[PDB]
Amino acid sequence: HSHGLFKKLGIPGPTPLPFLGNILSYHKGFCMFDMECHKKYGKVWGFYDGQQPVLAITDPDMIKTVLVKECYSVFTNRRPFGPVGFMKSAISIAEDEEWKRLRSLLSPTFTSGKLKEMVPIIAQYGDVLVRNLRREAETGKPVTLKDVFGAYSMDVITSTSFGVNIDSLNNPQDPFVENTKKLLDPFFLSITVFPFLIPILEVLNICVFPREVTNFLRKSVKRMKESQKHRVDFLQLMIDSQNHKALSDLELVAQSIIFIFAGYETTSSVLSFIMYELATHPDVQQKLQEEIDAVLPNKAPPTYDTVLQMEYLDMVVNETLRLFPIAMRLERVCKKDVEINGMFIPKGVVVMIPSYALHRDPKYWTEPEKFLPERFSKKNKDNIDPYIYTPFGSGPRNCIGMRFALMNMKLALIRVLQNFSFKPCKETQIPLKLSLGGLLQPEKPVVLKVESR
Amino acid sequence: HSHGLFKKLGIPGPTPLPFLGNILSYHKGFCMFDMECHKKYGKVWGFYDGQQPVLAITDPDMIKTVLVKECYSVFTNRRPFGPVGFMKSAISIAEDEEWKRLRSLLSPTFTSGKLKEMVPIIAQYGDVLVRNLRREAETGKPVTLKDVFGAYSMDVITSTSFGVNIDSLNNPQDPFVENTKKLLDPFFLSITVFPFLIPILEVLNICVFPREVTNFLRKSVKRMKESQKHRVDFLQLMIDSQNHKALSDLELVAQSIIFIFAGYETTSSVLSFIMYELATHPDVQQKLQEEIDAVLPNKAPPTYDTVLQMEYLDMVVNETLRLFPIAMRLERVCKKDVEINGMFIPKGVVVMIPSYALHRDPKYWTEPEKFLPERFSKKNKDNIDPYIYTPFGSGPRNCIGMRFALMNMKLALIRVLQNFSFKPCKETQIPLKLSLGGLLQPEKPVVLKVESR
Ligand SMILES: C[C@]12CC[C@H]3[C@@H]([C@H](C/C=C\C[C@@H]4CC5=CC(=O)CC[C@]5(C)[C@H]5CC[C@]6(C)[C@@H](O)CC[C@H]6[C@H]45)CC4=CC(=O)CC[C@@]43C)[C@@H]1CC[C@@H]2O
Ligand SMILES: C[C@]12CC[C@H]3[C@@H]([C@H](C/C=C\C[C@@H]4CC5=CC(=O)CC[C@]5(C)[C@H]5CC[C@]6(C)[C@@H](O)CC[C@H]6[C@H]45)CC4=CC(=O)CC[C@@]43C)[C@@H]1CC[C@@H]2O
Ligand code: HEM
Ligand code: HEM
Repeated sequence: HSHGLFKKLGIPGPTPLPFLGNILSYHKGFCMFDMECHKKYGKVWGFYDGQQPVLAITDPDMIKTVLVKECYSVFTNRRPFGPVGFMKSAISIAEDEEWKRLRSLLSPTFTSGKLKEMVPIIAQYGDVLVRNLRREAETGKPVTLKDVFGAYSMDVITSTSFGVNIDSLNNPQDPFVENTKKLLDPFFLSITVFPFLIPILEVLNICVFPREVTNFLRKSVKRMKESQKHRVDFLQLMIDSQNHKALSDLELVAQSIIFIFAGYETTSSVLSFIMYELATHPDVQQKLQEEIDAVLPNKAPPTYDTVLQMEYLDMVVNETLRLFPIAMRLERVCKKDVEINGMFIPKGVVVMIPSYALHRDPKYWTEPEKFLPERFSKKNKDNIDPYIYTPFGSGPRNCIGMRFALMNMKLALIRVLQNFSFKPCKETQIPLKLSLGGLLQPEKPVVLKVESR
Repeated sequence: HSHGLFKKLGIPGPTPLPFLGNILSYHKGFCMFDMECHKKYGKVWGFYDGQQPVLAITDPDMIKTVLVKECYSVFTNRRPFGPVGFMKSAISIAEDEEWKRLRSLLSPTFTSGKLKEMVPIIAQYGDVLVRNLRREAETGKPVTLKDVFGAYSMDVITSTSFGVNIDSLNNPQDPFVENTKKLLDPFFLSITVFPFLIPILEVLNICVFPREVTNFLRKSVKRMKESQKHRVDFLQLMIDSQNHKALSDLELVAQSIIFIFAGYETTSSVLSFIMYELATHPDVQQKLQEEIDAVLPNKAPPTYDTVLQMEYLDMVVNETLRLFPIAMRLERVCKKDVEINGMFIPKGVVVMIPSYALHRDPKYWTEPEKFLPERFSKKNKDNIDPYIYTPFGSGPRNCIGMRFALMNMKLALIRVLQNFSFKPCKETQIPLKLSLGGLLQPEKPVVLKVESR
């Protein structure tokens, strides 16, 4: 019973209940609990996720030492997570010399050279979504964004794997779309109060990934493994290293699964938050629709170079990620006893960075609740501390697919705004009350109208 | 998660926390939590010991139906308790047709005829304690009551087994006194919030009775089993039925162990509460010392008949048990769906009777906090509801050794008050603040002076 660790180091925090800790404070979500703890205890505080002590830091120098400086030596892995089954070899779940091995073997797959060659591949499903998006513009019915974007994000992330060319929104039955789309609840709440039951669930072969499909995705990838014109994509640029070194056949499959759990919901959710802001702020939607027509006249198809050229588009993507950081938190496990930026961090304490709260702190942001894309203009690019705004993390273990996610979301935003306009509807929850659950989602699916240009 | 069972039946109670329930309210002990719930919700209320719902009843008709009337059909066993190892065959822990079997096979061992023949046996250790009690009367030092009474209660309960004749207070080293005297804490608090971990502890052969001595007490009883003048005692009157019917060799050993865990601390603790009241109320000690000298002149040795003759002695024993009911609670497990005295009791709910709170309810008792032995005079014997004052329980599953415990405690009180007087000391906690733990004990051991007559 080590619930007195934060009163021992003189670090303030809410009163933890026995065994439970401060998990009852999650009744308002992580975000509201992070904002209240920030406006109460200040720069550094602590709490307990059961018996797990979590130290929160908000100083830019302290965040840099944890994320960048002493990352390899001290803060290398995130908090343990189980049960995983055979999926502990995933890079986002791997630890130590297995992770840095996997990090290097998968780093060249996210190179701008490899990314410029993926432009014609993922540009073939933007017009696919436009065809499916025109279906509901003439119907006159409001459109759920997570369903149209989810199909596009699926057809993009699958074509970058090997890949497969499906029309997910028009084909909701092939044995590869529904098989995949199975991607603070009664289960995850118990494994935090009872982390000692995790080794039990592993010997029972129970996993958070239902292994009714993973073994399919094993021998469907083993079928698509080996059994001209084979070009840039994830599985190919991972199979070249298949023939510290080499990637097991099962390890490479785990990295293919983690990329789908990586790109699918994260791309579609952020795209949903972007179209909500463009609807609730039609002035931003018009100024963006004019920079697209300027860089790309005549509804020209976008290229790799023309996307980096649009600056007001990157300002819209960055300002939406500030209001809706889908990561919410950034966590690192303290390996040994260190003293960073003044204070001493004991061994085994999870260091957490409240990304959602810092993105709405009035000390760094003017009108925090407002959606002001001008916050990221070249006139204002420098008034932003890089260690306060981290929607993709920072340091050696940041988002490995940041350049892919930004290019994939922007390419969809361009060809969608080239043909469609967005004016809010009645069912539109305004202001959008965020999901009080355990992941940054809309409480009710973002349902908006869709019109044609 | 069935924490909404009491709001479902319209039964009031404190708000239960998830998984924990109302166990945090035990921070003031069971008694203070029972008194507060009685003066708040009234006749019937409920709470949760983790996921276990507990319905408390206080109506005399409702208590009679649970304890007496529908006892065999519905309320037969107490709440499950583990881990026990081989000790689940104990009568206090046995259930159903195994208990009623064990209840009948052990009932004749507590017969008044068998009890009158135990008078000369246990009267040989009263003078043993007087010899050891005189040692500290001349020393001039205060005496801890639980140590002198504990040795007497040990020398009595062991001589009634087979038995063994030791001088426990003067011989604290023989391989039978210290071997036995091993008789809301970090362990029991966890098995109430985690009752699902009890089957785990059983397959590991872990037991609440440390089996470093139980197997000794197995083959030390197996040694004393079979390997003229053999007369009335527990093991002999249980070995006659050894040669539904018959008592396994291991079952009979379990009943011998449960009797030591039955008589030892219960007899010594109540005897400690009695001498505290006689000290804090010297007027009661004088009137009792005069009835003993009247029934037993010349310091005559007590007999079976002369103990039942002393009425003011039984009034002192009964009034002390009211202020200090060592059982505190009486619990029964509901077997099926029944509707007793109006309300419907669902299957699986533990029915609890707050014995401590009812013994201090001003609705039945005048000056509840006062020690008034005249409450049990023949002039006042009838103003007491028999289902409100139950220090030995009531019904088919009440205290099987009530007649033995009353006779054993009174015989000690007689020959002690015949030779010694008691005047309180400085270290004497006045008023005696009861132990806030998980069993009715003194917070600090009752340390009083001892003088000779
Ligand atoms: C950006 C990212 C999604 C968000 C992830 C981030 C990466 C994930 C960390 C552990 C993986 C665990 C298994 C997993 C695999 C997947 O691939 C789908 C999502 C899940 C199920 C995770 C979902 C959140 C869980 C349940 C946490 O509560 C503890 C355990 C986490 C799950 C680091 C992380 C740490 C945080 O603390 C906030 C959320 C983020 C930022 C993902 C890497 C690519 C993916 O796009
Ligand atoms: C009067 C009695 C002592 C008091 C007992 C009563 C009889 C015991 C019930 C279950 C036995 C469990 C194993 C046990 C064996 C022993 O023999 C020593 C004490 C222990 C360790 C018990 C101690 C209290 C425990 C830990 C409870 O918290 C749940 C589990 C109980 C233990 C019924 C009971 C029910 C109550 O709810 C209040 C207390 C009482 C009245 C005893 C029968 C003889 C003995 O003299
Ligand atoms: C809007 C889209 C995305 C956002 C906002 C995002 C953000 C993040 C963040 C905040 C982290 C954690 C950084 C840290 O802990 O310091 C992360 C890690 C990671 N991301 Fe993303 N991501 C996105 C899309 C993607 C995509 C498209 C992929 C893969 C195709 C991907 C794969 C990963 C992986 C594998 C990790 C873990 C890397 C490691 O642990 O070494 N993410 N991402
Ligand atoms: C001051 C002394 C004692 C008191 C106040 C006392 C009180 C009690 C109480 C209240 C119960 C539970 C009744 C119920 O649940 O309805 C009980 C049960 C029991 N007592 Fe005692 N007791 C005492 C001494 C003894 C002694 C000396 C023995 C044995 C030698 C003993 C053996 C038992 C057993 C075996 C049970 C359980 C019976 C069953 O479950 O069927 N007790 N007692």
